Amino acid sequence: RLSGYCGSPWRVIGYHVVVWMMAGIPLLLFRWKPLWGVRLRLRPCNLAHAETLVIEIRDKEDSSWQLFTVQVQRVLRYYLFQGQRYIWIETQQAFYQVSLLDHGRSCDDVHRSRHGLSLQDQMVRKAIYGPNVISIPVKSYPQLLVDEALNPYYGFQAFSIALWLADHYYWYALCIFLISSISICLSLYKTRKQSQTLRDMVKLSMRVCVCRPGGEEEWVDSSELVPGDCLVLPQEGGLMPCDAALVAGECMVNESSLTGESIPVLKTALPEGLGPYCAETHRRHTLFCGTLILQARAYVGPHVLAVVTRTGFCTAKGGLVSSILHPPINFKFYKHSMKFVAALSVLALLGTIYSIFILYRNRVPLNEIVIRALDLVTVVVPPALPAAMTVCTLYAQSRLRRQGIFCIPLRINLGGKLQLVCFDKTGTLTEDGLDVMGVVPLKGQAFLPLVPEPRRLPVGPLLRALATCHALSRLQDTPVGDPMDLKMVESTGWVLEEEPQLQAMEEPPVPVSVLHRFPFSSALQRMSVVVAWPGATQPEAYVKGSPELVAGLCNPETVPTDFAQMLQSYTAAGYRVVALASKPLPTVPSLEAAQQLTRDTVEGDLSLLGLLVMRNLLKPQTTPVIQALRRTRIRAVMVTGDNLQTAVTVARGCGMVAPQEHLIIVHATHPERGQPASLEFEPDPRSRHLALSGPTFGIIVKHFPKLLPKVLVQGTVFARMAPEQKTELVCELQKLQYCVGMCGDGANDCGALKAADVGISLSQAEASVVSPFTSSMASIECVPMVIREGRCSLDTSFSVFKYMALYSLTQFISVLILYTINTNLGDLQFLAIDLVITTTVAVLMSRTGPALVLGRVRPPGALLSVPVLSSLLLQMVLVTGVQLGGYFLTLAQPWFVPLNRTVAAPDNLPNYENTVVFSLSSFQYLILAAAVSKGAPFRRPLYTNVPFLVALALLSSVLVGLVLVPGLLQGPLALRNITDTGFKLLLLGLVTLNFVGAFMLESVLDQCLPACLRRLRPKRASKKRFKQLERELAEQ
Ligand SMILES: Nc1ncnc2c1ncn2[C@@H]1O[C@H](COP(=O)(O)OP(=O)(O)OP(=O)(O)O)[C@@H](O)[C@H]1O
Ligand SMILES: [Mg+2]
Repeated sequence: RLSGYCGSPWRVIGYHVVVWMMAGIPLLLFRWKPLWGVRLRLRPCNLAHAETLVIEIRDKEDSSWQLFTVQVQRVLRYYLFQGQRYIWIETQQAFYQVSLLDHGRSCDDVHRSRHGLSLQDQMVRKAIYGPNVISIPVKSYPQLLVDEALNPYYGFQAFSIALWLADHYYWYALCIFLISSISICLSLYKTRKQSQTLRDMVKLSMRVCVCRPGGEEEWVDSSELVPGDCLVLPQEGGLMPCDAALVAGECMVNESSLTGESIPVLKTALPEGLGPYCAETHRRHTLFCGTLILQARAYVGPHVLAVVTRTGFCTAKGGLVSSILHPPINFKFYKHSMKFVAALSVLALLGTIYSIFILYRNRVPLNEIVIRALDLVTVVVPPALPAAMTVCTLYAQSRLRRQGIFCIPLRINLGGKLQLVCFDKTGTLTEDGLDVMGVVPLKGQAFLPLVPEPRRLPVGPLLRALATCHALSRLQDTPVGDPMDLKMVESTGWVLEEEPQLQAMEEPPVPVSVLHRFPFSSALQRMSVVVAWPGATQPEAYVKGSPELVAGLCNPETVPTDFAQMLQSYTAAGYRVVALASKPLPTVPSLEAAQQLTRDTVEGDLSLLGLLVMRNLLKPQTTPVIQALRRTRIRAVMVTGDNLQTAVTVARGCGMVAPQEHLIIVHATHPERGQPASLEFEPDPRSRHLALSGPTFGIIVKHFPKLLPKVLVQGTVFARMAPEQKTELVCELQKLQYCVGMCGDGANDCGALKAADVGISLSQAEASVVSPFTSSMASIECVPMVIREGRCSLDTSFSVFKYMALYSLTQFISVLILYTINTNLGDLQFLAIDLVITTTVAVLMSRTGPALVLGRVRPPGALLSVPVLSSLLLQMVLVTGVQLGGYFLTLAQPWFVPLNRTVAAPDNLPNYENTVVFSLSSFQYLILAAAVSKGAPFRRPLYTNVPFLVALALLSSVLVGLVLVPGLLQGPLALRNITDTGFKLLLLGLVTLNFVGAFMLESVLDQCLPACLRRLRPKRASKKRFKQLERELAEQ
């Protein structure tokens, strides 16, 4: 983020204190456009060298913040923003972030020496970088509650409680207070739980060994570590206190908590004096914070030495934690409710205008008129609204946890509107285990193949190349490492034995030892090893890489002419194949290369030896999930780095690419490299599917920008994709306004997961920080679960909107109808209606889960859609008609009359007006809940969640019992009894008529009649995504 800054000290003690002693009212006003509010009161102008209050000025940012400056100990002026420290430097006369001496301005020589820091005073290093800990703040209950109890909604609720108390409506005020307290408790619990769960991810404290200049040693706590300090890895122990660079020795770590992959990763000592150092160059020579150490070996001497380079939030996990906690925006925002709220507000305004008009006709005193008029606007805003909403997210998260998906959440609703998904091939769409079908000897005989053979008999460079070209290690009493290396070593039958210090057991010629090793990285598809055995003239070198890459990394004469056909035959069958190569590596070059640690020299003029053939089968759950996802018109795309033929075969097996397919290849020598197209198996078939290679996608995006947009739309199989290209592909797809989610397993695609709208990890076992979503089950069947849960949550939220609006308007209309005559509902009646009937039903409404199968129809877009408003208005017409009919029916019977213009106060409540209206409205409050809560395409039937049905039945039974002329609970509580037996036959008949009419109307509106009418004359809507979608019609 880019932004300038400015600051100045406080205004000198004087008029400002006294003026904003009174000017505290505009606090709510300044919540919008806060820059002027801080310019007043606090901020004068000052030079940019003695600032205390520090504020930002935009360069690309749109928000605003103010910061506090602190000095310690040169007084070291500094300030912290978003967890990043900034320190004033005299030479530059500007604030500088704490990254000096890092990011390529220090070389491997000074870094290499950099020993023991110094027996210096603690001020210089500790103060600048601070304590080494990722401090997630904690707050006390009084400190926490003030952050949400000051919202304008709760201020208005307090105003209402004050208003009702002045009117002697004691009971209703208590109900409002209880509901507000419940809402506050729910929000506080949510915030506390989220903060606590995030805090657990941060590691705990411990103490390590740290050396000092000379020969001294120390046993200090981890909190005292600072950059430049050298520490010794303890007893091959556990977690890494902080990021550090390995200067001496070799070890391996488990980076599942940071990269999401549980496969052990080898690390090697940092080369000396090569050049400037950086995280990218340090990837295979550094240890990241929060990563376990499995085994460490002392190359030479009694210690394995690492040098700390980053501490606190600056560490690798610190940035991920900051990005987890601080956020920026989904860009699928929901700012569409303002106009619906305005539409509701205009009705409220006209209703209160009518109330104040008619209320004057009753000659009510000049003071009682205004309070009773204000009561209308007071009741329009529905209490418990925040409570019904904070609980929906809790329900969704709890249900997701129950199924083994651990979401970090605002993306629950986002995941329900996915339209394109990316998948990896190995591990994700297929089995992790690998079966070896043998090797193809190529070490002679006119370069001709010797036919595959699953053997271990012959002795030669190929056998020991297989036996030693790996990075296996012994943990406890079993080997651990890459499954592919384990399977290869199993085929040979050689056993890993417990300068080189690693050797193979089986000794047909003689036992073999490994002098040097180069670990793998996803950027380059190869690994190297230096091997020596007794009696050898000089050590040899063996490498293992992708067949295509190594085929071009060896002597051109050695590789056979028909290598392409040989590689295509096995790959086209669905096998996963590799290649092996070896180098004579003469004596002096062999000795110097290992000493100098230069990798380029070893991976030079090699000689191809053979190919390993592996069998990798699809997971049984892969095909049904893909078929179900694709049936609902959701695009599925394969992003893989494997060979293109194998990826195409797997995609065909998975069910993808049913119709014709085509290939685009890099075969062109012209400087622009015009890309030809070939039919996998002439006109331009618009039903074609496109498959691209890594370099092909890398050059097309560069040289043919305008051909790219209609290639991504049709691309299905991406092969030989580099780890950085996956993120590029994900970002490019989003430029088409796509909503892309990705499911990845390996560590190479960690960056792609972050870029995607929703990222799901399959092999991970906890709610880590790498991806927003983590799946404990190693299968792709979780994506449909996420999609269905998201759409169900969205539908539940819309239903909550509708029910809350209906209840608010119903209460408003009932109160106004009472106002038309001369009477008001009793305070106890309001307490009942609000606290019990509305709240218990609203809170329990969101319990029902998602449907068992996905549907073609997508969830609703916005509230302003004609069907929602039309249904609301029709339901209100029905409700008001029912209420007015019930009211008018009473006049037929001999019923006396209320003492209008005699008392005209809420003390004559024992009358026939409030009784019937209350009885009819109480039933409607429950009837409306069922009508709108009903669901099918996205939610399970209403009778699925037992508690909601039980509560509805209990409330309906209680109300019906009340109606059926009891001698109790109906007289003392401001209700009037009637001897005529019109309850069962007529009043309940009208209630049932309302019930059936509302449900029939809701069914009619649910059916496609309202939507089909809107289809005329055109169909296009105002949503901008349709503008990009229509381009597919022109592109196909
Ligand atoms: N020992 C090895 N270490 C690393 N990569 C290897 C090794 N042997 C072969 N490879 C090659 O790595 C190439 C691609 O690297 P990458 O890590 O992207 O493969 P991958 O992880 O199998 O891809 P995917 O995740 O799609 O399966 C593959 O062609 C594979 O043959
Ligand atoms: Mg994988």
